[PDB]
Amino acid sequence: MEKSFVITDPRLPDNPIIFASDGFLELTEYSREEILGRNGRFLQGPETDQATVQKIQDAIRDQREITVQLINYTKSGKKFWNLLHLQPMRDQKGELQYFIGVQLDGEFIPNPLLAL
Ligand SMILES: Cc1cc2nc3c(=O)[nH]c(=O)nc-3n(C[C@H](O)[C@H](O)[C@H](O)CO)c2cc1C
Ligand SMILES: [Cl-]
Ligand SMILES: [Co+2]
Repeated sequence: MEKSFVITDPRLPDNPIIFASDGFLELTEYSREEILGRNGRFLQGPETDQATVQKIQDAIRDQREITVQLINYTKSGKKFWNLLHLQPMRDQKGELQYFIGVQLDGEFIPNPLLAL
């Protein structure tokens, strides 16, 4: 699939998605029009590890890059492992301008090891 990413605007409330790639639409099965403005946690669901969610929240607060692997759900309810790479983007004035999150679909780290 084409590269899956979203870009959010941290200068607006709770990191709304302002751009979603064609690859993100294809991975997640959502249309662009129905994604724009939402927070990326819409992909989460029952099996998502809340301890991983909290690591993400802390990295965003700290404006630090992080990679986590977590369960996400397509629009039709199919589970997938998402290796999510979140990166703050600063402008030439040193000010936070975006976050970008790149999603790779796969159980890269086996769940029994992820859990240790
Ligand atoms: C740019 C960006 C992309 C994100 N992409 C995802 C994602 O693909 N899946 C997910 O479960 N959370 C994602 N999140 C995390 C989610 O939006 C939220 O920050 C955490 O769930 C903590 O509330 C993303 C966050 C940002 C800022
Ligand atoms: Cl957050
Ligand atoms: Co591909």
